[PDB]
Amino acid sequence: PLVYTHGGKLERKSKKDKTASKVFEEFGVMEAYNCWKEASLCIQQRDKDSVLKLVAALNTYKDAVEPIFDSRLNSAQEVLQPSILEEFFEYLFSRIDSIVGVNIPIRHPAKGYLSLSFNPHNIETLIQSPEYTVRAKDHDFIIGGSAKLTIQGHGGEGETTNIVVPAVAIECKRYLERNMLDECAGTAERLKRATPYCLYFVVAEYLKLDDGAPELTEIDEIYILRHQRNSERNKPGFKPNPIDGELIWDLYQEVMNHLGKIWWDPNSALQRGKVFNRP
Amino acid sequence: PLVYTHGGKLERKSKKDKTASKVFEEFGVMEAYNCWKEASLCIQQRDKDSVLKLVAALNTYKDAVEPIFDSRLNSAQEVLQPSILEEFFEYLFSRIDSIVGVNIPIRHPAKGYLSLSFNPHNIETLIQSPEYTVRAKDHDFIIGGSAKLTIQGHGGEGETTNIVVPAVAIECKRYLERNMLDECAGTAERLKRATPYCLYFVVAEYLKLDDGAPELTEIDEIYILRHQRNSERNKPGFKPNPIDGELIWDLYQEVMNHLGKIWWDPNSALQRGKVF
Repeated sequence: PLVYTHGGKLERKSKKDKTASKVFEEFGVMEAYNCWKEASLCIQQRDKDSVLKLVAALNTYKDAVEPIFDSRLNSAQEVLQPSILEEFFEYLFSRIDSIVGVNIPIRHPAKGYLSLSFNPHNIETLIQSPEYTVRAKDHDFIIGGSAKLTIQGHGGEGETTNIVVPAVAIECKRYLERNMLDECAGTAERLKRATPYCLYFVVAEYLKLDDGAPELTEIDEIYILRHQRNSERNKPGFKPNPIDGELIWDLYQEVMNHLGKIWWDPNSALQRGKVFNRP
Repeated sequence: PLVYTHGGKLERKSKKDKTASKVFEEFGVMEAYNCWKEASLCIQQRDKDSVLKLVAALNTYKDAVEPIFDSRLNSAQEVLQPSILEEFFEYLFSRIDSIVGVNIPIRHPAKGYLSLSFNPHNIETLIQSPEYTVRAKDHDFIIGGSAKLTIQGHGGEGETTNIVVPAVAIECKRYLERNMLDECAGTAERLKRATPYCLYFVVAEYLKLDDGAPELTEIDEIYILRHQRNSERNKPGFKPNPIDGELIWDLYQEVMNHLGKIWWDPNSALQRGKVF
């Protein structure tokens, strides 16, 4: 198995909560899930209809399962539903190796690198082997690479830390309220300092944002997948929109573009006379 | 109305340095300059060919005087040479009032607002009349507005400061090296915090190649006008490329769009959503 973020939380949640285990048994969550997974992995191409099909299965599984997580559970809006989308992105980008050339080690939730700072214990350790911190940051989904960072002082053979250098990072939220969109603006800033070529998206199903006023962030795209407000979800009669396959198709197109580009290329700068060729 | 930055630095430099004054007359800098100016003001339209024409005059004037500035002048890349493009932008945007609807006060070099912090002398002045500082930053060229900022205490008239709130800010550099592109990243960050809707450009003639991946954190566009490297200028065979009128045409098009757009809209920014 590649990653399967959702599937694993299913098995972990049922391995720690026996209540939940029976709920998953009784309402056939596990069959629903396996079905979703099977449906998704067999989609081999990535033309628009291919992608639309994945979204189709996504909608189905969410329709089949989310109501159980809402009414039959207790704590399922923390790391049980936010993972359906995480795993979805795993499927969406399962077949990119063959298409972008190389074998990308990271296409799951991951801590994306931000900073390296030095916190030596004392003058001796400073000289001999300075203690350091790498600050990273949880993202719901990262396409990127794994690196080893080592610091050696006079003595040691160096403390090593494993780090993740992201090329795309995606936040995945059921609904996007202002509190969260501030976090995301905030880490976009940091993220762009650390990894200037990391594309950064926030993706939500609903937008729970009070009309307020517009925000210049360093986020490359926000996506509200169901085109709806959150005011609508807990009122008279249900009726949620499907997750819009169009948006996912777009998001896919932009990421693949990104992984296609040489990101510095001064030669093409000089050639054109612009560093930021936006057509 | 119409500011003339280069002309004035010519005028300043010569009242100051009398050696340079003689150099200016001997090599006919003054005639060259006003010719450049004359040529430029009489182009009134702003279609693509119009703009190309201005660039033509630009290239000529640069060709006519830059050599003098290099050879015959002590120190000239400080402001003398950079001011040419500054003034050029003055000509390029001289007819925007009639095109954008409003009478824009500022289209010259200017200090663009950045921050307000409070540094009161003591507890009394804190209450009574707090002392403050406005931090602004020199830009090569700004389209924007003037504003007056007043702070009033408990009892008093309030200290006023004049400030400039830019809509477009353009840096103008002959050549762009890593060291400078960091400065520009650095002030872009500040600038975007202070004035989120201010477009921010760097415009250069030559750009250094091998130097290292730079920080272009929040610069809206860089322009290398001559498409060349900055290491070909002091080699056996000169051969500098003309400033590319295509690029200037672009830059013009981007700025005019910017000034045409509604920027901030407090209560009609829901549809925006997830397009663009």
